[PDB]
Amino acid sequence: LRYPPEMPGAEVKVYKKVDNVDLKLYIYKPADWKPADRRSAIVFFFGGGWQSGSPAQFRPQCEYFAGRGMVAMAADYRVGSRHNVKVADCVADAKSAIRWVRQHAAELGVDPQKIVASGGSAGGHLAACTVMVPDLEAPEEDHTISSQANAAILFNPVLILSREGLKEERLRERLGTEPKAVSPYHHIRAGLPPMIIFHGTADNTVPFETIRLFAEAMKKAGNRCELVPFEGAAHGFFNFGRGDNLAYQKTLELADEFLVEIGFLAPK
Repeated sequence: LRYPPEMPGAEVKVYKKVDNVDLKLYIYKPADWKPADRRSAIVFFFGGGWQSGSPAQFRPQCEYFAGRGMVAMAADYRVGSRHNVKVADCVADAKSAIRWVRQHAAELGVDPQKIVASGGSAGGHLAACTVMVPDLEAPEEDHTISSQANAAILFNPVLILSREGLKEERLRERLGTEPKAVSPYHHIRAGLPPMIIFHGTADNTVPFETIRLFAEAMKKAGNRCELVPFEGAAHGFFNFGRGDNLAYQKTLELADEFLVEIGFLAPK
């Protein structure tokens, strides 16, 4: 991956101006697109530990889902190696992206109620923050337009950020807030949007146990929260180019059937 990314064929829209930085959405429209459609949308957040990464990471997935009838985009967001930000600022950026898409749903040809948030690792964390973590919103935006996504597709996300529980200072200094405030696990509750999670059993960056604990506690609250374990796979397994795209093709396959499952996508 490179940054700045190369995104051929994508339409470029600035969704947020902050610190004189113009944060961009790379939008991939389907074939039979008109401003009057009400298609589902998916917004991808790249990974890279809230410090690096590139919107090009999920460009392959955008092209796939746009070919399947969605308005697919990859969001840029501020990161530590480029901008003076902490994790809490990254969350505000991800929320701005969802709010912007909903605010512009009419011109995007999008159903404001079928907006999916998605991401890998740190960007999987952000996507989950847009469905279940409160506040951390850009203070000058219209809070009467909801920043909450309607579904989430998570690729080995980080879901537990605070040790407030059973079983360090470097982390608290890159968070920009109390650890619980940026931790999806400590905001599990009933009535949350549906979601599907792809995680590796041998993940040594984000332990699989932290995700299975999240998913179980999410089911006892009545939410749709499906784990798809990938046996022996490690952090990053899903990415286009890993092995020979067996995980990439299967994650796309199980994500497609999940969007059909909740009604955001039409059968083939």
